[PDB]
Amino acid sequence: MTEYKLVVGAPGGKSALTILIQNHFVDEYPTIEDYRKQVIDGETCLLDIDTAGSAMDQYMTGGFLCFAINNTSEDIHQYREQIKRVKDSDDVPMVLVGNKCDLAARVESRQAQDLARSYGIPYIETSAKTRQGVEDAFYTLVREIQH
Amino acid sequence: MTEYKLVVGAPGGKSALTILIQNHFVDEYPTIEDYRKQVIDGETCLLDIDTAGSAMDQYMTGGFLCFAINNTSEDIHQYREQIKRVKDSDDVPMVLVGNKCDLAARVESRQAQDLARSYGIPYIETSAKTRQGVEDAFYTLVREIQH
Ligand SMILES: C[C@@H](OP(=O)(O)OP(=O)(O)OP(=O)(O)OC[C@H]1O[C@@H](n2cnc3c(=O)[nH]c(N)nc32)[C@H](O)[C@@H]1O)c1ccccc1[N+](=O)[O-]
Ligand SMILES: C[C@@H](OP(=O)(O)OP(=O)(O)OP(=O)(O)OC[C@H]1O[C@@H](n2cnc3c(=O)[nH]c(N)nc32)[C@H](O)[C@@H]1O)c1ccccc1[N+](=O)[O-]
Ligand SMILES: [Mg+2]
Ligand SMILES: [Mg+2]
Repeated sequence: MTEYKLVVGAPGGKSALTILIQNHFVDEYPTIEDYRKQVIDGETCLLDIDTAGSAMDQYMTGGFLCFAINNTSEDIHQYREQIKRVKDSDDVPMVLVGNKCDLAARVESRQAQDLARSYGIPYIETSAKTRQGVEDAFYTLVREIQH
Repeated sequence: MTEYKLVVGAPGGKSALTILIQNHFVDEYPTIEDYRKQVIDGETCLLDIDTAGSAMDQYMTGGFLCFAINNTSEDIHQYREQIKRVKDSDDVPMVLVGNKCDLAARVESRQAQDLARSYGIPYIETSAKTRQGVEDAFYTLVREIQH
């Protein structure tokens, strides 16, 4: 079976979201080679999923998941350009995820969606406490991988 | 505010899915100009949504939602080509939805995803009884409208 190998960004909830496999919210503190899960729109697939926040180029075999909106975590741009180095390609399947859209004092969503447009990818807001958007990420990245 | 004007296909649950606005399942029998709803990934939008199953060209102002998998409802192809006549365009924001993926004796999902690829759009399976996929449709069509 097809292997949906897809988590990246700055330091500050990349884990929590992936913690889809665990259906529960970590407020706790593992972040290095860290998941597998057995359908999406009726196609039966496995996933290989979490990076921490130099050369470990090594791992980006990869779709990319790639900030949490109370933090103007500029840093996405960086990630995205390091992958265009290794991957060597101006299009690689990918989702811009704004996490922690639950919280009050926050990044106004437009900003992002206009960068999103400027890379030409998904932009999906998301929240591992409330679940709101957890899987919306993952599952639109798969469907990408038309690629 | 931006107006997310998006339901189409053959006769045989286009309504039920739209019935997002009503969060409940119709097994009952209205199908002609039939919804509005006030966020998606943190962008605050309204929707204007249901067609029945000649010239009423009139309505496809439109994103297109466009079969229910126990019915080999061939008919998507037709829809999709009538819109490339009116809309005049080989790319128009759009989601291929396989509805009623709940049911037992069913269209094998691959088939579709390979047509999907062959048009270059989303293909999302979906189910208004179980909710599974209701909003997955709607909300990925919006994000399309990068267009
Ligand atoms: C070491 C490095 O760790 P890191 O691995 O770079 O950090 P992660 O990106 O994995 O982030 P993690 O999933 O550990 O969650 C971080 C914190 O934000 C909270 N959080 C995550 N998602 C949400 C959400 O949607 N809502 C809310 N309200 N909070 C959320 C978590 O519960 C947690 O307290 C790291 C670097 C800098 C700062 C922290 C940090 N860390 O791991 O704590
Ligand atoms: C007149 C024309 O009507 P139509 O408007 O072309 O038909 P719709 O596409 O709007 O279809 P509708 O939403 O009315 O649902 C049709 C039937 O399939 C069921 N259904 C819809 N979604 C699901 C689902 O995900 N799961 C299950 N198990 N069943 C589902 C409904 O509960 C209902 O009994 C029409 C044409 C032909 C046949 C029927 C038909 N009709 O309206 O009944
Ligand atoms: Mg971590
Ligand atoms: Mg109807």
